[PDB]
Amino acid sequence: VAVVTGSTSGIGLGIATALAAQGADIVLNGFGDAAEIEKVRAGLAAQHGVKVLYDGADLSKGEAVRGLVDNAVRQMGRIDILVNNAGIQHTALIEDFPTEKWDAILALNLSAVFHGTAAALPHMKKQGFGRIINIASAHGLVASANKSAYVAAKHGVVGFTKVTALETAGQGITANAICPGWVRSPLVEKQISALAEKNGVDQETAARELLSEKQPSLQFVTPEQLGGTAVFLASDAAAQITGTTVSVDGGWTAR
Amino acid sequence: MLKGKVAVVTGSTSGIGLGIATALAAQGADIVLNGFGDAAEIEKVRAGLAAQHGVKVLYDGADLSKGEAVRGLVDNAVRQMGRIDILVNNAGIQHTALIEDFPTEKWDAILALNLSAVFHGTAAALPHMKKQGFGRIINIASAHGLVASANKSAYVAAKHGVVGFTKVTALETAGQGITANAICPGWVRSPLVEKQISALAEKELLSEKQPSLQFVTPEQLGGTAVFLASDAAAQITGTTVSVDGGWTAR
Amino acid sequence: KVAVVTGSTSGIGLGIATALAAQGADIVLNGFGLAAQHGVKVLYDGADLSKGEAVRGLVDNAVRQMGRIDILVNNAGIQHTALIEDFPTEKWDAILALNLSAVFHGTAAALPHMKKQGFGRIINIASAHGLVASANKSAYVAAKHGVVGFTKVTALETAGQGITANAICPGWVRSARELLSEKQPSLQFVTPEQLGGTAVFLASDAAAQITGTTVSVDGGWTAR
Amino acid sequence: MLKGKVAVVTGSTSGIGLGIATALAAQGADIVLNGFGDAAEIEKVRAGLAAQHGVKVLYDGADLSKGEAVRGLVDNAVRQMGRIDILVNNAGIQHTALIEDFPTEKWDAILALNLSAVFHGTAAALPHMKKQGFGRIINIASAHGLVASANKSAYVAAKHGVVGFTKVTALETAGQGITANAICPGWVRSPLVEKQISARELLSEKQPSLQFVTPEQLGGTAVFLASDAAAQITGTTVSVDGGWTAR
Ligand SMILES: NC(=O)c1ccc[n+]([C@@H]2O[C@H](COP(=O)([O-])OP(=O)(O)OC[C@H]3O[C@@H](n4cnc5c(N)ncnc54)[C@H](O)[C@@H]3O)[C@@H](O)[C@H]2O)c1
Ligand SMILES: NC(=O)c1ccc[n+]([C@@H]2O[C@H](COP(=O)([O-])OP(=O)(O)OC[C@H]3O[C@@H](n4cnc5c(N)ncnc54)[C@H](O)[C@@H]3O)[C@@H](O)[C@H]2O)c1
Ligand SMILES: NC(=O)c1ccc[n+]([C@@H]2O[C@H](COP(=O)([O-])OP(=O)(O)OC[C@H]3O[C@@H](n4cnc5c(N)ncnc54)[C@H](O)[C@@H]3O)[C@@H](O)[C@H]2O)c1
Ligand SMILES: [Mg+2]
Ligand SMILES: [Mg+2]
Repeated sequence: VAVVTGSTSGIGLGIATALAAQGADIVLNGFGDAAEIEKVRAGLAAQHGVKVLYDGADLSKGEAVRGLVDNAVRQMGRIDILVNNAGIQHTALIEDFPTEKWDAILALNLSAVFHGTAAALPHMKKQGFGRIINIASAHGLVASANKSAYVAAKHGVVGFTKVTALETAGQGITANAICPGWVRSPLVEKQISALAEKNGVDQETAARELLSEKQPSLQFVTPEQLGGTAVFLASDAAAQITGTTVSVDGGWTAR
Repeated sequence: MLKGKVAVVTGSTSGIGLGIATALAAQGADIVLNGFGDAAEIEKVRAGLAAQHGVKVLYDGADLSKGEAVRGLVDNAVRQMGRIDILVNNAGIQHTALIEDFPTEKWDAILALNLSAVFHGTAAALPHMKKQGFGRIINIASAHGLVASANKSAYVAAKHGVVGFTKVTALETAGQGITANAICPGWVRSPLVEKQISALAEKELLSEKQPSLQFVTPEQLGGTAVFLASDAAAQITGTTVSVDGGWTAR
Repeated sequence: KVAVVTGSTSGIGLGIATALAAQGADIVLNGFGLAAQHGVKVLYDGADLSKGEAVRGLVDNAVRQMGRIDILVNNAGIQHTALIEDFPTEKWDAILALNLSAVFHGTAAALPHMKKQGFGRIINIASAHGLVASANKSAYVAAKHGVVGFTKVTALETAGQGITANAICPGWVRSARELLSEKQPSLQFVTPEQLGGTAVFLASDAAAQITGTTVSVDGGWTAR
Repeated sequence: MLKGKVAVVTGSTSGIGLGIATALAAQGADIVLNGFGDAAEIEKVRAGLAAQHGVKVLYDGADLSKGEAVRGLVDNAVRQMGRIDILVNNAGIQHTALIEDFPTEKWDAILALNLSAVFHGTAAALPHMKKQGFGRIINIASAHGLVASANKSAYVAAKHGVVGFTKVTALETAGQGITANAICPGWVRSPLVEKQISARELLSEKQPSLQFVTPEQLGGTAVFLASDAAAQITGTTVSVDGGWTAR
């Protein structure tokens, strides 16, 4: 049983899918269109021989996050994997950064990770097994201007991830944080557009520029690729891979 | 020297912050103190530094857990001192427990002061520093902003958050005469640590984290802050300066 | 696929050689049964990598005997403990010769073909000592940090050409529990198998965009 | 200040090294310069620093590409100046080229100077510093000791090794009144970079501040590291890169 937050879109959907395909029962979560979401839940459950549940908890609130985990154990019988992926973005200079936006990014991008982890650990320890996979970002290791809340939160996730690993040292549980580079999800398309209109160029020229500025390989990372990474971390080969970061950024953090 | 400059140091009524405010005052910087404790002892410290170093020293008891109070502290510093060259975001609290036993109220509190206050203070200071063409933002993080320790999930997450926030601050101000850096201390024997010293007694703990087996002093951190505030550090920005007796090398 | 695991005669290199076998890759052993147990062309080249010529050779020696080169695993390396002042200049150059220079030679001989093919997976076996240090191991830690940095440059030089380069930084393996207690929080050694799977994973097409980085398999070593 | 202390600065006949030796001299420390160049030009610099700062200044043209010469520089320093409090391993060289087009000659050269010299120089100084109860090894690494660039494999490789070596040096000396740290600078407009400028937009790619780092600033940094306020700063890197590594 694997619970993946914000798994109704982009990266989360990729990791949810890739885990289903490994025989794990999935608990979807996130927003968007209800009809399309049910179509995703049913599809995955019938495309792979596994139980797929949907819990639309709003992770911007601790209780709701812990609630998602307790109810996930109550309806699935157990929780093996917790992929804390749900996240949002907002760009502006520090002095123009709305407090409300700062609060929202910290509550979802960082605090949800704490609440989910805190509710999951008790079940994982008692069962002698556990896999906590936090979706941080290259921005959990380096920074970019105008993304203070995001960079702070992502760095927070990396830090919290390490603590989780140390508290669970050898108990059959491991906590890690994938740190993706650009992934052309809706979260990045909004920026591509912003860049496209900023320099009066077309949607595809801005995409290439935004990509070359940070990504050496000049190629976007994929949810499927990220799913493959999440699956590996879930594997037995990664039994001793804990409290670390795994960068899938095509050279972003190398230079 | 820092004559003619104004430094605001949060949580400077004691510990690390007091050593930093003192070191800066000894360089001729005007100072704005902040923090809690005994009001009489705070006034003695405030008047004492002003007299000993011949600088102007004000006190502002803003409760840093409140965003608007943090921004108010910076703005009133500018209104009363005339400018703000150095912002030292040092105030912070701790709490130990397993992630599962970690009180939510404790999580929110650590984050609000240890991380959010750095944001609020920095946001308030930036506009003034950009206009001034000069600026030095010094965030007191910790070795825990680079590595972790069990039972300190909130603290480590916040500290790491500060490190990241510092890098973003540096990038948004790069080339404008402003730098942003995070000093990351190792063990420093102050009230925040003597409390953990006594705790372990009911059950020389440097061997664990600090390879040199020596404590870092408020004075040494004050000297590091004075260095980052100097002109030789004009191109030192968006980075961490570890003062941890080897903590992070191994 | 064709993978050249150096120092794969024993320990970690063996584990990596083994795992790449199970995935259907033609192993090109090295160092000082599997061909049948896995159904692959397993060769042996005892070329001593402590010589840039031997290394640059061991590579091309596979481009002709295997006809192809897809995966290069620079694993071979030695260790010597001694204070910096008491550290033999002989050993220093030895540790740097193999542990670091061999990677640059092997990599220098591999890239030309990988770029031609349009596919490559350079996997260097560094160490936690490529990110952190320990007293009395100045040559190892230095070389390892060196590998780490070299790995990053190899990645930037091959970014977007279908070739990646990463560094696995293993923690305590087995080639006592008080030794673990001090560096490994999990208190459980890392196995060549796990390293094999990791190397396997890094070779996966899922790690296509994973380049110029390090994968710490240390049971928590670097986390604290 | 640094009155009574002796500081050896490798490759200090010009550029960064000279700026560091000059800042240390200004604090009152006796200086041992090292490097190549014109005999009269070097003497002018040597005699000038000594006269201007009121300290003793020796010049040793030892070739640091040789392990014994490097160790000889240090012993000669202790022989002439009577002690060694500060060692700044700064001499270095550069060569750009693809890993495949990279001359093995250049690879081993860059490694012996940029990396082995730090080792040799440090081994020679430690016995003296441990006996003294005080020491400061200041290695001049680079932003490339933490991150990398294309076509500088040997350079990046060497710098990272220095960074790692610095950490071991610190652990092996922890608590003995000795610290070892590595300054990692970004672009400094000197010959090492002027040869690449030919081969305000060169900064634009790596240095956010769009301003070069100066030898004076690196010297001020070496001075801070040698001060007592830095007694507990050891085994770490100090980046002076205008934001290079922040992003
Ligand atoms: N796209 C990138 O370039 C990229 C790469 C590095 C890391 N990241 C991280 O990847 C993760 C996934 O983002 P993505 O790029 O797939 O974006 P996305 O918008 O496509 O997906 C975000 C998901 O979060 C869910 N979500 C938002 N608010 C929520 C709330 N309050 N409660 C519950 N669910 C909520 C959404 O419904 C959605 O399914 C985020 O944590 C993001 O910061 C993004
Ligand atoms: N003590 C150590 O060993 C150590 C290790 C490295 C990093 N740190 C960091 O150093 C900083 C200083 O801590 P310290 O060790 O001097 O502890 P301390 O408790 O002695 O000092 C904390 C200061 O914060 C002020 N403060 C607390 N809450 C406040 C609020 N809401 N509003 C305004 N002021 C408030 C206090 O009045 C006090 O002056 C903290 O950010 C801490 O996390 C400390
Ligand atoms: N300038 C930069 O942009 C930059 C970037 C960060 C790091 N670095 C590092 O700074 C240090 C100094 O570089 P610089 O820019 O001042 O260059 P430089 O060439 O101006 O100075 C190098 C000095 O080293 C001496 N030297 C060269 N080979 C020697 C040998 N074999 N033995 C003894 N001395 C020798 C020279 O005589 C010269 O005085 C190097 O270690 C370099 O890697 C420089
Ligand atoms: Mg460590
Ligand atoms: Mg970088």
